[PDB]
Amino acid sequence: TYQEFTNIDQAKAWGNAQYKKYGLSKSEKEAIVSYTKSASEINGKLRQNKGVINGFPSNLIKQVELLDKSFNKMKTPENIMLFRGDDPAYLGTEFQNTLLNSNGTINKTAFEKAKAKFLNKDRLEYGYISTSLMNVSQFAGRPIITKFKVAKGSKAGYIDPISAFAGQLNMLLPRHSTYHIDDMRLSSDGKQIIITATMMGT
Ligand SMILES: NC(=O)c1ccc[n+]([C@@H]2O[C@H](COP(=O)([O-])OP(=O)(O)OC[C@H]3O[C@@H](n4cnc5c(N)ncnc54)[C@H](O)[C@@H]3O)[C@@H](O)[C@H]2O)c1
Repeated sequence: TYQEFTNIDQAKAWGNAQYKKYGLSKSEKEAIVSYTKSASEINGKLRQNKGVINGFPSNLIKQVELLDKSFNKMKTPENIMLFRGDDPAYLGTEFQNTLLNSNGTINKTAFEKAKAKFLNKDRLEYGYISTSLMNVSQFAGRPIITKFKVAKGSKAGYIDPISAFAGQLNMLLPRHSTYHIDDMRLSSDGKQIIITATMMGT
């Protein structure tokens, strides 16, 4: 199965053990601390351009190339579960202002439709994907939590040390990854959607 971390201290210690062996260059370091400052713009942008880079500003082509190069030194030694909060727009423009009932919970119709659109499908992401070793308090409050199951040996780095705001168990997966949506259910208390997905690599 997949190591789901449950203790904040073994998680931070396990990240630390991984980070010390990376042997990253100082320019790859600068490129990451950058990435965590303006993550959404960069993904926001890469989405609209369907991953093709050849024609961007020089600042970004040198940045994105370095980010992709980092992942040669950053690999997980075991199957691992990573987490992520998301807002409604993540499901599509038709879910942006329909997904939440006024009382803060999920609309039962909106969820069924989303369930149908996405259950048992693959999904391709052009942005990098930012995740966390546990369901940290910074993002656990968004209406959509995703658990990713990530196979031993995959590209995945603990970039918490070189991140703008640290102590948030920050992991990064590479751009242009693909994943398959296994489950989509409502939480116990009805205010969330818990999605479960397997990283198909890429
Ligand atoms: N959200 C998390 O689980 C998480 C985990 C660890 C670190 N971080 C940190 O937070 C910052 C990045 O947060 P982020 O992950 O929200 O940025 P993001 O680039 O992944 O997405 C930005 C916003 O757009 C939405 N979105 C994602 N895909 C979309 C799509 N295809 N169409 C329309 N909207 C879409 C997301 O729900 C999010 O609200 C960085 O500082 C990063 O280090 C976030």
